[PDB]
Amino acid sequence: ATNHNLHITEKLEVLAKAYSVQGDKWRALGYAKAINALKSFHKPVTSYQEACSIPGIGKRMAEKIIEILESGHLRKLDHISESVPVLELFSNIWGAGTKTAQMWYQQGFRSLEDIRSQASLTTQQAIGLKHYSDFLERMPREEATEIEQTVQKAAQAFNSGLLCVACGSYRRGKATCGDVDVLITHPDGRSHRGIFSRLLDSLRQEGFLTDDLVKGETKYLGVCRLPGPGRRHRRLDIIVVPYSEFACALLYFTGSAHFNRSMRALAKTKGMSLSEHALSTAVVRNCKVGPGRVLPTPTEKDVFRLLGLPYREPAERDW
DNA sequence: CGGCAGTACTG
DNA sequence: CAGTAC
DNA sequence: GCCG
Ligand code: NA
Repeated sequence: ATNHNLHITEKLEVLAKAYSVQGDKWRALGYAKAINALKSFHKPVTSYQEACSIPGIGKRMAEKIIEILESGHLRKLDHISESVPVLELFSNIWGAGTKTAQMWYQQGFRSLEDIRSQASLTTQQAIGLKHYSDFLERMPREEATEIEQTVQKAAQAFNSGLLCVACGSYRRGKATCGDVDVLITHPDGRSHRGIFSRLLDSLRQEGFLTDDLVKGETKYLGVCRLPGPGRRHRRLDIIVVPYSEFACALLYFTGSAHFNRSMRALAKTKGMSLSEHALSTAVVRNCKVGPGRVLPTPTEKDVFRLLGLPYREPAERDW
């Protein structure tokens, strides 16, 4: 359960991160998968041929693994553009991605203070910038509990039947959480409809929601802060789903993102697709001309079973 | 080589 | 539509 | 980046 390849994964991560901020999204993904594969390997990798037998690791990656193995270093790291750390700075701003980080850099911006004054910001980015440090800190698991509970108590005041579950890294049992995701549904047919808009206004007037980032029909991305002195602003999502979708949503929003991805790819090998909504039979084509059949999945286990896969609890889904 | 998810909001 | 994030 |  321990990473026997740490000195190697560290160097790789620096390189992946650089590709990521530069917007080389797919090469960065390739790196991420190789890195997870290395973290879970039963022992320190000791040969180029052993590295190649690992799924997610190919010639080029093995090459870099062995260089670090035998050198201690990765020459490539020495040739990353000086731009990278500023690109990373700017793209740590919620709502700012690689294109915006890049644009700002091309304009000569170099610090958050520059961005704050001299730069043009979307409404989302401004909320991101002003909560920049708060949003970078992981919060104690117990603060995730308070936040989730604040939502649940305000939710159940409208309909005591509503189920609220905190997902993401919280559900996966982490001691600290980067954000909170509160999934809400109702066991009955569908008493989840109608109360969303009212819950948010309640939480807002109450003082809990400080800023809105995205107001969707059934998904809310925003910012909360618990009552009291010295509280930090925390990133918060609320999703409302019909009961039929509870299992898939629970799975998706629990993630992790890497796990979700691997689950989609498996589903694909079995002629299926997996989304936050459903495990479904393949779609009708030409192109793309109709939905697949939805496969009933009351529980997460159902989803794993239908993919011919043993159930893995939330704590075992880092990837 | 192409796919690596599909969508949902904001502007 | 481009960009961003779930 | 990797994989079929
Ligand atoms: Na960001």
